[PDB]
Amino acid sequence: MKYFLDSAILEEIRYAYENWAIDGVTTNPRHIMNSGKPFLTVLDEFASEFKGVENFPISVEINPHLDNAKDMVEEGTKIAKLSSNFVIKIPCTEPGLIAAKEFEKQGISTNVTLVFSPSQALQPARIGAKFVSPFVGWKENSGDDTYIQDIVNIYKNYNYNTEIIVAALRNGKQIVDAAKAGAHIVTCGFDVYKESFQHAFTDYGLNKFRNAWDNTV
Amino acid sequence: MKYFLDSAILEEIRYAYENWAIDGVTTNPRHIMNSGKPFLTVLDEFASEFKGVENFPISVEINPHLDNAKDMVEEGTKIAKLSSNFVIKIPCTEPGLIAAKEFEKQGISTNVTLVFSPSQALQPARIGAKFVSPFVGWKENSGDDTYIQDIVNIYKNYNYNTEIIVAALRNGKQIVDAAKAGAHIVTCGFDVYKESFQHAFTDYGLNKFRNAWDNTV
Amino acid sequence: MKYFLDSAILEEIRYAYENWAIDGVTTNPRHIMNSGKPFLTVLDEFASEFKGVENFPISVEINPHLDNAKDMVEEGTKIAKLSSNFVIKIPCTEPGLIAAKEFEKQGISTNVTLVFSPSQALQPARIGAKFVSPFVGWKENSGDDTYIQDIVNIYKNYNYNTEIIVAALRNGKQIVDAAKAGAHIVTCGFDVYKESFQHAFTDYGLNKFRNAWDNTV
Amino acid sequence: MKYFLDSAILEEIRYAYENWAIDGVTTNPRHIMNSGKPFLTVLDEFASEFKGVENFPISVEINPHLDNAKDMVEEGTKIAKLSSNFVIKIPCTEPGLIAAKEFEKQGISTNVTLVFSPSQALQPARIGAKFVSPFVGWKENSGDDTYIQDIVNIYKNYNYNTEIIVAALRNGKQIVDAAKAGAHIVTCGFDVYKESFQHAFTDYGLNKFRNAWDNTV
Amino acid sequence: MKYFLDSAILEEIRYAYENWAIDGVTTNPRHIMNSGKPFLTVLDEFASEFKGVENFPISVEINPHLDNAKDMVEEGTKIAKLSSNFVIKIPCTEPGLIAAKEFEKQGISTNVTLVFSPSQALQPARIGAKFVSPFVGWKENSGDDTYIQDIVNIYKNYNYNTEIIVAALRNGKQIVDAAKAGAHIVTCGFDVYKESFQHAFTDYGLNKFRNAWDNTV
Amino acid sequence: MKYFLDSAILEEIRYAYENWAIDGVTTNPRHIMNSGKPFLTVLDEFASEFKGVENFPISVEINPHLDNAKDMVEEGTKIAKLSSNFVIKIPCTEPGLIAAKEFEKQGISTNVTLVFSPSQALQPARIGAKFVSPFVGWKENSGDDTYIQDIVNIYKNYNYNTEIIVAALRNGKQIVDAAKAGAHIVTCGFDVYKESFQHAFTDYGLNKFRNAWDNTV
Amino acid sequence: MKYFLDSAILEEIRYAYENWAIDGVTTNPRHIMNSGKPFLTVLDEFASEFKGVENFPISVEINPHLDNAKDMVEEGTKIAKLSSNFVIKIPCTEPGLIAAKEFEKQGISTNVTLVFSPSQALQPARIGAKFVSPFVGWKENSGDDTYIQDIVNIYKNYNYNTEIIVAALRNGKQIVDAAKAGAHIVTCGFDVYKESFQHAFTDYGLNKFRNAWDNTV
Amino acid sequence: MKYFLDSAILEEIRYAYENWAIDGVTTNPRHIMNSGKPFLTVLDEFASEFKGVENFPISVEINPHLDNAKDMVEEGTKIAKLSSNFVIKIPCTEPGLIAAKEFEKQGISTNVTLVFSPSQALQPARIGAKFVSPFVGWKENSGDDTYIQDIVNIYKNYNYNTEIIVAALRNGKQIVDAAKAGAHIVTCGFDVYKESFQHAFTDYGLNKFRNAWDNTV
Ligand SMILES: *[C@H](CO)[C@H](O)[C@H](O)[C@@H](O)CS(=O)(=O)O
Ligand SMILES: *[C@H](CO)[C@H](O)[C@H](O)[C@@H](O)CS(=O)(=O)O
Ligand SMILES: *[C@H](CO)[C@H](O)[C@H](O)[C@@H](O)CS(=O)(=O)O
Ligand SMILES: *[C@H](CO)[C@H](O)[C@H](O)[C@@H](O)CS(=O)(=O)O
Ligand SMILES: *[C@H](CO)[C@H](O)[C@H](O)[C@@H](O)CS(=O)(=O)O
Ligand SMILES: *[C@H](CO)[C@H](O)[C@H](O)[C@@H](O)CS(=O)(=O)O
Ligand SMILES: *[C@H](CO)[C@H](O)[C@H](O)[C@@H](O)CS(=O)(=O)O
Ligand SMILES: *[C@H](CO)[C@H](O)[C@H](O)[C@@H](O)CS(=O)(=O)O
Repeated sequence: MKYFLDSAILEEIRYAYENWAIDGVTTNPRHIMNSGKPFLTVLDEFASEFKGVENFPISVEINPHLDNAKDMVEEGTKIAKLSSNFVIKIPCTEPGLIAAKEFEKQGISTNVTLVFSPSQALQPARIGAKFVSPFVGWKENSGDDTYIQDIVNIYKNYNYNTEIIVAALRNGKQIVDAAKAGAHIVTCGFDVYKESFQHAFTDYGLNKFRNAWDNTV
Repeated sequence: MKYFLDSAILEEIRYAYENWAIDGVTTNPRHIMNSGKPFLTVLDEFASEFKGVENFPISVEINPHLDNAKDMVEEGTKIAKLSSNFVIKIPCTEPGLIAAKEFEKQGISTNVTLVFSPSQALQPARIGAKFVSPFVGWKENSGDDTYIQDIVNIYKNYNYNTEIIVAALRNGKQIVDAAKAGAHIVTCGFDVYKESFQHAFTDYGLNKFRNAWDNTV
Repeated sequence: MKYFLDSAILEEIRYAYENWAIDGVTTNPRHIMNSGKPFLTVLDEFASEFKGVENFPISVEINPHLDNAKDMVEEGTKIAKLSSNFVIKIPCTEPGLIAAKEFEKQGISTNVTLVFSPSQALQPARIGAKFVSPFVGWKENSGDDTYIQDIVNIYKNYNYNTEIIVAALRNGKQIVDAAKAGAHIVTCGFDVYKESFQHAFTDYGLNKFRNAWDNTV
Repeated sequence: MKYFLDSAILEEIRYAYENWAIDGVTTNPRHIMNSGKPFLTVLDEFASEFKGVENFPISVEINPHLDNAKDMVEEGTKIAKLSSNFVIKIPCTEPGLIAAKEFEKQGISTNVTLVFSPSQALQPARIGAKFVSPFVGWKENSGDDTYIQDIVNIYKNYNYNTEIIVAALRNGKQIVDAAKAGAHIVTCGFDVYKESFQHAFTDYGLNKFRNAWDNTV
Repeated sequence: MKYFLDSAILEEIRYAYENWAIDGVTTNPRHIMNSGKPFLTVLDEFASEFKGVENFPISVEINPHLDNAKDMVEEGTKIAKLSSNFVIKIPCTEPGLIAAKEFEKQGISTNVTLVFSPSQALQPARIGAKFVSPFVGWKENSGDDTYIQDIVNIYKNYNYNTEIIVAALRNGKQIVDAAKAGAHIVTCGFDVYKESFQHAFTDYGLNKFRNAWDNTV
Repeated sequence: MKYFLDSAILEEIRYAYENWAIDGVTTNPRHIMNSGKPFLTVLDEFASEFKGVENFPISVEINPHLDNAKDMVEEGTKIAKLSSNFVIKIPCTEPGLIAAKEFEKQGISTNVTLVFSPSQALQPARIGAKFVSPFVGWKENSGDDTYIQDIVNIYKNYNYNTEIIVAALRNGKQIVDAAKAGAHIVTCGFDVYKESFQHAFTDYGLNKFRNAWDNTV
Repeated sequence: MKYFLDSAILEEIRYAYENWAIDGVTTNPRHIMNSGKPFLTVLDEFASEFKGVENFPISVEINPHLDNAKDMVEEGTKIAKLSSNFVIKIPCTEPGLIAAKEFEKQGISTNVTLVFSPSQALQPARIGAKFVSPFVGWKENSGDDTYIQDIVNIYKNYNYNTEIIVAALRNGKQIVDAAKAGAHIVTCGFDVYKESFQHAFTDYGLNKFRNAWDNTV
Repeated sequence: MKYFLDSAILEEIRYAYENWAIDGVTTNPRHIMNSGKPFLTVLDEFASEFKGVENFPISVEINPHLDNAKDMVEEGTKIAKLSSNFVIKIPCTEPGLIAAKEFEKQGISTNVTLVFSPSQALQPARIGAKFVSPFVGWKENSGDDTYIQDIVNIYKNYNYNTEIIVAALRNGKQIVDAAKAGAHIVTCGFDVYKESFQHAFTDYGLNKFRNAWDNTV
């Protein structure tokens, strides 16, 4: 079970890597905007921070305005040449799935993102995408239930190597739901991971055990 | 999981093969009528388009007026001699199942089509048919629920090699249903496959990510 | 169980009313475009065709470009003054739900349309909308399963009078699904209703009964 | 729970009425052919046999070649004028459902027969048909499972008065299935009803009780 | 919930009536054989023991060799004239169900016994039998599962007044199964009822409570 | 999945073997009576018809009046010496199970027939019977549900080699039920197998495809 | 699946071994009391009857008054020295489980009996008991449902070698329940096994087949 | 299935090890307080009692006031140097999970305790903790249901080596629940284990068997 940090802040990426053993980092144009640093700067820092680190995937989304699979393959080839840890994140669109098939044929790892149905997840798997990111939070915010188990079951039934990254996770119960389904990776913000490791009953027992220790020689 | 294009139009067969990685093509007398070209012409084009292509099955239905298993075996032998990619499509009738058994004994791949029950699907499997096409859409149009899981389970329980091609699919949710069942192949029209790759929430997120990219250096 | 004809063609509305006993008619900007007649013309014809007919709701969508609840209430008040059978169809948006609450307070029947979740369906019910149209087909085309039972159950549990019109229906099995859920109305095109009344086994039995009648004095 | 005798033989109709308390009789063009008597003769006998008997419905199918709802309404009006116990049986076709609506409007009881889906059963219910006959045996002979519970549930959910007559029953377990569903009537041949009343364990116990009676004063 | 004593011994019938509040008594030719007294003697004793007792049904089976419904109605009329508490027990056979219908029409209460299927139970209910006795033990002895819930559900769905007497019960868990189903009456031997009222954990607690009482003033 | 023809008519056994690929033939004293030929004659014909054919089991029931396991072993040894394809069919009785154990010890294949419970099926499996025939139709005719899955599951859980032959099958849906359970063989009459291969929707599609072929060059 | 005869009568042990292929014999102080012979006599007979027979376990319970694990190990060592087929049966008590652990360490096979919960069954399995006998009948007589599946599942999940002997079985349906659960052995009285092999429908079919044989040359 | 004694009393640890075959011992600051001996004394006794014993884990919780992962690693390193059987028990806190990762990297076995959710259990598993103790009793005392199966399933799905120790167990039914889930170890007090081995029906049968033994030679 892999825990990828959904963050573009290197103070949180450094902490989670040294204390929580994160297995990777996913970013989106909104996480880079909230970074406050320019996109190319965030990339240079991520490339140096994990220069030697192997098996540490760093998903980086290309220009979201790209509408042609040829323009996406040219932009994502440049970003991928900046670090061997970088995985080009492409939206699940006609030209994104065409661009993700060309990328995977050239050996550039791709993360087909913005997948909201098991039918949108199967094509990324048929073209050999390294990762497929099915989003949960967004659909829930609009009163929809969250097809995650279907994707895991389909991927397994047809022996697909594509690794599922359940995204838009907002609480540790949604981490439990992804783990109970059999999802390969779960991407979450730093605070979702911290709170998931904490429980009120752990503080209750700690107080009961701290009272006992004191009433003991 | 194989995606066969249920079309007799070579502009859609060429596109789907180069961009969607279709694994085969299924046709019926109605798809050839809608082609606007004569049957033998459509066949010559399909034979040349995929002359060398291997592992690209092209299901072609014989004369639907054929009532004798001897007349079907003579007509389907001629069609099969036109290309090594051609798979003779035979209706699930007494003389069709007798003709499909003789064909399979002579090494001519057969696709027993128009199967609407798991009892009609088991005989094609007992005679070594290469493919069995259980239809879904038709029964649904007449208010019937769609036995697909039963066929998959029976085929698996008795280790049958016949590959199930769920046919008459009209939406990507019916593609999800076939994949969740464990069907080997799903045959669908070009537009059913395009829409199955698209979602409104992908366009919503794309707009949110395009706004962020713009408010970023 | 009400069967509303999802059509803007008066040859199909007249036939379905005299032969199928349709209980109402729903239209959308795309059905009026396919009519080939101007919007106001379609309305004048519908107003005269059912001038006296009572209990025959005719859902008519207002300008889809309207972005303010004040502009929607002014446009839908004018359309509603054209016939007592007309029910203003408003999209499930912030300004649509604000405009549907003002309309319902003035006694103008409203059909809150484009609802794709049970959370989007509950607010229309809390403001006293006459109808709420949850769409099925669209979500299915994008590989999503179709929350219809949840809306029926919620509406029932909280004794809401809003009538549910399952929309975007494409086959008679989806009519069976809405009826099995307990939906009040189902809106479908003329051809979806015709095919739903037909079955191959009815033609099989008819042939067996026609052979018997002939072999009988 | 009503038990209608699916027979055109008056020796079996007379016996079942006096010993099994049958509540009605259903006939089809094939049962009249097997009678060996002309159709009008069978009708005259049925009309006299139950001249006074009230609440004894006798379903009689009109010419199966009738293709127009006007020709069906003229033929079924004549048959209905032969006895007040006669219920015109009409096939679930476009012109049959149009003819069944006109018949029911004139007060002639109709039994919409050859219904093989819950979508084909709902229209007969919307037009006020007295009876709707969903067939089971035929679909089973072709390897299909038998939607009967759906029709019962739909009819109940929407408070329909149409009475469901499960037809083509071949064994007492299928009578148990219809009764467990809540079907109003079950139509079966004389032999299906006799065997349904018998069990091997009743003959076993009878032998054990006959041995005890003998070893007792 | 009624508890009928399945016994022909008046020492056990007297005890169960005064201490367990039995609501009735069922007997079969084998229980009368095991009585050791002649049939007519057992009847005279039962008639006097409960001469005035009202609402105390005493099921008495007629000659098990009777093969004609006319001979059964003559024999059961004589037995029924011996006491107003006597209920003629008739086997679920063609002539038994014909004889049970004639008996019920003359106002003689009948208990259609030896019923081993829900199809054999429905006819007794359609003819107004006072009681129907579905047997459990026999089928279980031959490795069959015991349709009891189906009969209860059918009887309830069709508002039948016939009271179900689950028979051949051998343990209190089978009494629990009949009560959980909703059966009206359960007939069991004296020892099945005694053991059903006892539990090892009641003797365990009694010992714990007897030790406490002793260690208390 | 094996399809054995439950017939004693060699015109139907020859056809089913050459066109349907039947894997064996089962017969009972009633099938031989309906043959119209003497028992020994039917056997001589079956022995010559399949003289060389290997792996073609021909189940033949011994004298049904045999009451001793010694008399059954002497009669079934004689019948088994008439052909190597013959499998002695013995009833599931005390002396039948004793005779089936002696037969199996001498290397004579036995088919323990007339099994109506999973407890009656387990003993045949413990003594190494080659086949066990659980009957379905009979129990259904008496309103009983049909323990078939239990036998399949028990046989599998305890790794038994005995092959289950679901018998008394009357429709292709009961063939689907046996295949869904995992039964090894299904024995059915010639007409049950023919109708199981046919569907009304296959004739509907055939007509739609025959109309298209005609409106095509 | 092993069938052990729960009897201390050697006429029934000899018959069941030669005709039913019993795999072992279980006895309790009550079965030896009902034998009418002294305990040591029953043991001498059982030791000689199966002197050479290998793999024929003969469970023999030690003095039920033994309260110390040391006294049980001394008494059960003596009984075990009388025959290599003897398996010391010890009650599931504190001193019984302590005595069963010492016995199993010395290589004396033990059958921890009187187990009525899955928690009482797990300890016998943790100490390497050869057999654990969970009782069913007793709990049922006191209206309790019968944890048997839990023990089978626990034993399997933790790869325990202890073989489960479902005891206190009273009918063949309880044999079916133990086999459906996956129990290793089932111990039952001679009559429970005989009746489990018999069915009324086997006698019905036998009569139908005996009538056919007679009406045949 | 391992049974660890949740006790700090060496009279109960010695007994359970020699008679119940306990596989380990877990202690908490409250068990050491109830010991009445100083913490270091309890440790010295446990270290000598099991000096040579291998594979006998002795979980010992560090100072519950420790708030830094550096202070926990220094205190738990000292305790671990006292015996090779000692396993440092650390609370599931941010600094506890950081301290448990450092400990496991240095080869010191750790038992991450006070886990009350499957999200708090997954991180201990990702850092290679030897044991994870999910608590049940506490949550139940506050009216919460007890996620134990989820942890077992997650651990299994992702092939984690961490062994689950279900803690705060209060009865043998909660031992059955942990065993039915597939938990590796269950830690319980001495009295929970004794009562789990006892049943009232074992004392009932013992009395029935003691009466029989007496009425026997
Ligand atoms: C990439 C998917 O692999 C992104 O990081 C994703 O957008 C979302 O996970 C998060 S959020 O909605 O922006 O919070
Ligand atoms: C062949 C089956 O393998 C055909 O292509 C099939 O008819 C249907 O898939 C499609 S449709 O109803 O004609 O659309
Ligand atoms: C109104 C809803 O009440 C409309 O008629 C609706 O848009 C859809 O039902 C149909 S479609 O997708 O345009 O076919
Ligand atoms: C009328 C329906 O109400 C008929 O009697 C019906 O056809 C079938 O019930 C019977 S069969 O297939 O002809 O046996
Ligand atoms: C009457 C049914 O109402 C009888 O008493 C019945 O036979 C059985 O209940 C009992 S037994 O098998 O004879 O024990
Ligand atoms: C043998 C079983 O293996 C027989 O052929 C069997 O009796 C039945 O299958 C058929 S029927 O009831 O006689 O139709
Ligand atoms: C031994 C268990 O392995 C005995 O034989 C057991 O007591 C019971 O099986 C039977 S009964 O209750 O005494 O009938
Ligand atoms: C250690 C967990 O592995 C402890 O022994 C634990 O606290 C609890 O099991 C018990 S109690 O609540 O203190 O009884």
